[PDB]
Amino acid sequence: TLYSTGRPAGRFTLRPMHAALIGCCNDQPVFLMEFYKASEDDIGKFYAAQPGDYGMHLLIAPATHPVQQFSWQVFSTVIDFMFSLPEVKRVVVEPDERNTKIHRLNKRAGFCYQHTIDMGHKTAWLAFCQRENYQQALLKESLNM
Amino acid sequence: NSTLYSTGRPAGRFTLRPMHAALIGCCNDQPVFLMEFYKASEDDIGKFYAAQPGDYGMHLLIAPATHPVQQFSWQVFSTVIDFMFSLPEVKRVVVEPDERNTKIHRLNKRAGFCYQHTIDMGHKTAWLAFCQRENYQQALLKESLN
Repeated sequence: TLYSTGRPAGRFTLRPMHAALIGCCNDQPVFLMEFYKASEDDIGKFYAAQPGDYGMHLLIAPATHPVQQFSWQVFSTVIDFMFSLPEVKRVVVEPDERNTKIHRLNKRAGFCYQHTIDMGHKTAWLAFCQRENYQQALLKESLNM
Repeated sequence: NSTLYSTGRPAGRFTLRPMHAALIGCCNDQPVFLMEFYKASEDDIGKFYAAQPGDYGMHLLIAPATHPVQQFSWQVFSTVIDFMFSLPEVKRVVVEPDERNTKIHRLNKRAGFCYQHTIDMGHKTAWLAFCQRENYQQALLKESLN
């Protein structure tokens, strides 16, 4: 197990299925995360991918036990992990423009949306996050407004 | 089906089912606490004050934390109180904590319990303390703010 932290729902951890990580709450698996370097992935074809650019895909299993704010706790765990690695300079994501739930999460974490791209299988938004705006969003979250 | 009460909290879905005088408490279908639930008039406590019609008390025991979860005691405690106040026969909650049990006193106070006086019950020195809906509801408003 690579990483752990505490949230309201319980203790979140990450263990390798490094490029595909299983995520658990209280030792129960509840999400999959794919973790890639931007340079070597499809997304690297649509912009000038830099050294330090990493992306992620995230899948959250359906909720038998429906727990408030669970998506935000997963998402923020994932980002906190990526930013715990000093080689990760910037997080790049390519959410499908229709996937409204992931855009809410992205924006809450300080992601900046650049422009849409057509990747053939989907139209995506290209969006970035660095530590500065992420840490500021964490401060927003702790101020409870 | 055997569930008498359920409510949602940050840690998950909380439920109560019979083990009604002994109830088991679960979070996301995992048992995590025992509550004994008695009418004050008929209990050892009734011998130390003028127990009224409407007076109910209880005892709460919380299992060891396999996974420690933020604010869990308060979510359990508060579920227990919300449950007691969901019963229209319960006019007043009466508690008799040991004067040394500092953890339960924080919980009681945070839910708007008013401490009356100490009582030597033989096996312990306890505080007698009451809660009615008015001050509990106000404590719930406090929690929902910050």
